[PDB]
Amino acid sequence: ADTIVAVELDTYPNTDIGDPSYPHIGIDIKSVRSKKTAKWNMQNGKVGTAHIIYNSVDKRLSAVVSYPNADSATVSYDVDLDNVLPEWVRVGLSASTGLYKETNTILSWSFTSKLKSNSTHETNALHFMFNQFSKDQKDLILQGDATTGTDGNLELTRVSSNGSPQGSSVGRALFYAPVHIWESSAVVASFEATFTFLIKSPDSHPADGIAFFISNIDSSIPSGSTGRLLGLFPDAN
Amino acid sequence: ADTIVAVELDTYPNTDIGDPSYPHIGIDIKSVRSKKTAKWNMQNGKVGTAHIIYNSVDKRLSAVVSYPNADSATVSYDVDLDNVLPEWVRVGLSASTGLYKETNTILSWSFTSKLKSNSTHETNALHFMFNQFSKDQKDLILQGDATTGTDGNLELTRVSSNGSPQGSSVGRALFYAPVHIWESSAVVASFEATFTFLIKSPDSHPADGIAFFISNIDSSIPSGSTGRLLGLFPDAN
Amino acid sequence: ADTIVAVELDTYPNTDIGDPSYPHIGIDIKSVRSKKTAKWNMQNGKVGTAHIIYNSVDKRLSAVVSYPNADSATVSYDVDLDNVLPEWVRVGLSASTGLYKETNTILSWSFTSKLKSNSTHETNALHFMFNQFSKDQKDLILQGDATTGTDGNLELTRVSSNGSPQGSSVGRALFYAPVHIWESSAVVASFEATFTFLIKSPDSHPADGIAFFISNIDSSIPSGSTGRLLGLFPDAN
Amino acid sequence: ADTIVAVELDTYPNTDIGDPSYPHIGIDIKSVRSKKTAKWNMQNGKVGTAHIIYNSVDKRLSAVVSYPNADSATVSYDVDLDNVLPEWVRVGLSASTGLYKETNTILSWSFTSKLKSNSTHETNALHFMFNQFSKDQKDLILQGDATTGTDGNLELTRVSSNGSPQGSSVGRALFYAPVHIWESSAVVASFEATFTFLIKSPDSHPADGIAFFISNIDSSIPSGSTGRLLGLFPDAN
Ligand SMILES: [Ca+2]
Ligand SMILES: [Ca+2]
Ligand SMILES: [Ca+2]
Ligand SMILES: [Ca+2]
Ligand SMILES: [Mn+2]
Ligand SMILES: [Mn+2]
Ligand SMILES: [Mn+2]
Ligand SMILES: [Mn+2]
Repeated sequence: ADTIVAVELDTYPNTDIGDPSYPHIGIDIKSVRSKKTAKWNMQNGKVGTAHIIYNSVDKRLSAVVSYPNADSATVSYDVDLDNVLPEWVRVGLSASTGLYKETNTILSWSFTSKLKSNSTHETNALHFMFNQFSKDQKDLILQGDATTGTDGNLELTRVSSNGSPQGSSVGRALFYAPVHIWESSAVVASFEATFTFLIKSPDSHPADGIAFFISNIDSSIPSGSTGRLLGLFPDAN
Repeated sequence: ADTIVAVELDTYPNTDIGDPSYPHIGIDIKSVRSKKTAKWNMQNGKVGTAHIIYNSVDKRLSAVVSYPNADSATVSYDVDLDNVLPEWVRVGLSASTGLYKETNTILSWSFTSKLKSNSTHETNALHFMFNQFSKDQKDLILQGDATTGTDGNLELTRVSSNGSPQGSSVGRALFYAPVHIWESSAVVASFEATFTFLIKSPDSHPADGIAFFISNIDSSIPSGSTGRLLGLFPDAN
Repeated sequence: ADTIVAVELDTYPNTDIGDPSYPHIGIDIKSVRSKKTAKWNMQNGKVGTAHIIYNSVDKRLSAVVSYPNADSATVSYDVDLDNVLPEWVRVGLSASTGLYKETNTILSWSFTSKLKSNSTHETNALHFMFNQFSKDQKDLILQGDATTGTDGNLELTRVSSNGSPQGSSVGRALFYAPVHIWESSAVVASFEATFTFLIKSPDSHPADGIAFFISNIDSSIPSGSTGRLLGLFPDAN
Repeated sequence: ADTIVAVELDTYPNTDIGDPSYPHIGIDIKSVRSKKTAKWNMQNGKVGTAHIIYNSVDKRLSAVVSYPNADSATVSYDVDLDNVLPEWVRVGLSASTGLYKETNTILSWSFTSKLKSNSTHETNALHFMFNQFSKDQKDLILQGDATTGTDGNLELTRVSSNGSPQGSSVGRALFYAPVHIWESSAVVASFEATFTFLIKSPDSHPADGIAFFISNIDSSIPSGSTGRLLGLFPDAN
């Protein structure tokens, strides 16, 4: 199967697969059963921003999520990603709905990867920033139900013509170019990712959440990865 | 055939297709017959740097090329690229040799594309910087004779095991991801490209040169585009 | 007196000093009498964005201004700034009111200056981005009526406790560090500036406007430069 | 006295103030007695590169130093800089010599500070990159023996006309603009610094080293801070 590292914004507590009894931010290393979570005071229908940072010196994957006029939630997990992920990866956004549902709308997404070598000319870099998505976004790979170009946004899960979210939906967007996250001469490897999201549900109990993920380059949506599996995992192991 | 816009560093004067009687920098719009050239005091075996700039407000494609301890050469041409190129493109480096030959070695290459919309969140961006090339550079498309990973460089044309350039060679490298250079809501579109190169020949008359180019995304090496055609053009029209 | 280069967003037509009979964007070289203007469909109370670009290859100072859901206005003027401005400058924002008035509120401001030399290690750069201004912004020089920290904004002209603009007010903010815009080894010098602004007036005829300017480092508010002189010029010559 | 946080490249072991018995990289928090060191295989007369990273989520100050064709040295120390440093600081480079001596030559220096707020428009940033230093570098504060413009380099300590280093010398360069490293609305604060250096001595035992430091804005060279005190500290406590 695929190799996955993800930061999850998990809107629905599935306590039988180790979720805490509240919406939470989590670090997922090859399992939907997060290695670390923190309470997340998710706001139905408010635009939020998530930040993800890592570097190969500290070997610590960290995330922060906030809303305007609100406190942040943060989570960190000590992991060496050179030991988890292959040398080349793709980076993406994933979302799902199940019998509970929500919009999984992405208004912006940026990513920066840097490899500094021991050469005097040391810096290797990739950066993209999306603030507008077009109907035909050729530098994204769209998987499952994901679409681009509605109000210049990326809709990771199915929305009817009237902004209403559909249940039992899964969709992903991967940046077209593979990303080099380890190189033999690199003395420092870093990455940062930012996305702004709008999770809106007509219901008191939205599901299931949004993840920023890093995968093997040929990564696809696992069968049956709607709902609690966030379009990342084939099962709940 | 392909649609090509290129800045050429043309090392060999072909006066029957309009080259001046010296090495020169030129702007090529859909023809190897440059729309503008400037004299270039090319240095056999010295590391050089070329810069290319454009923006959709000024509609002027400009290039500068220098060496350490030397004056620059510059050329500009008034062109609206929205009228020449499609909305999505690939960006690349091309080189050739013929019966005269040279190394077409790329030590570094960076590219930045920015689309600013009339949204308050206006900026869309792509950036890459290569200072080291690996044997397996998955974010480059290599065409014809181009290779990566010799001394951490990109060799656009065939070199023997002993750094010696081969004649009748053509090779290109395109960035894997397509680049969005026009968008309906963009109020300013800009791009800049930089590459450092080493053109070395055992001969007094090196050929044929290096080009930075922008093309339709499915662009390939035209048949018979060795030598004076720089791996860009099927003929000299 | 001071040496000034400015892009003006001029909200009030003073037809006796050459303004056109409408709000306009203009390029000012050492005179409030713009060298070039374009019609500007200014929107009372809407957040707008201005972009300013220049490079020493093209020697063309260009600006664009838009609002969400509106067309842009653009103006360009061929000028070599190496011939107008000294080698070191300060960059700033200026605004005024007179007997007619408006808020001159700056919500964000960014500036990037780059000097590329003919060295292999060629790039010299300055960049700042302000999205929040604090009550004590030590990296800004505030002149005249300018203040920082109200709603995290920069107020270039006097506002009462209730957001109401005061007449006969002039204020400027300069970035604390001097900026190097020419260097003897530079082969390309570029700069870009962006600011988002909110110009709001209880009146049908707001005055007087906002300017992005570049000056000698010791630049101060000229005496009597309220109203039509935009805090830039001592007189209307 | 001043408040100092520094990464030291300490070329001379002073074992009575806790140096290890070899050249080393260290993290200094308000004391020349490093909180953490690592062995550094310093190369007399070779150009080296140091990288320094920190963020307020991880609260870990990390450095790496290498040469071309050599392994890196790295050191990290868990510290919250919001608890050590004031909200506004200046960033600089410091070097010294004593009865043992070396050149303390800086060929390039870059710094990036970012404060991300919980606003949708969240990013505040400062960046500079120096690859060439001019005789009159108005955006640097030079203290003690530091000079700019010899071979386009920054010489932190006295060099005779013939590149020969002088003993008993101390010099610093601070970026002119104060840097905002904490803000009440910031959800993530990060900084990175890079400098390339050339430490050359006619002697088998060079002294005393180079430091990247962060200080109170009015920071000056302490009396008697030549040699082992690196121009940072008034004493060895
Ligand atoms: Ca869940
Ligand atoms: Ca030719
Ligand atoms: Ca006017
Ligand atoms: Ca020591
Ligand atoms: Mn969970
Ligand atoms: Mn030619
Ligand atoms: Mn005017
Ligand atoms: Mn020490």
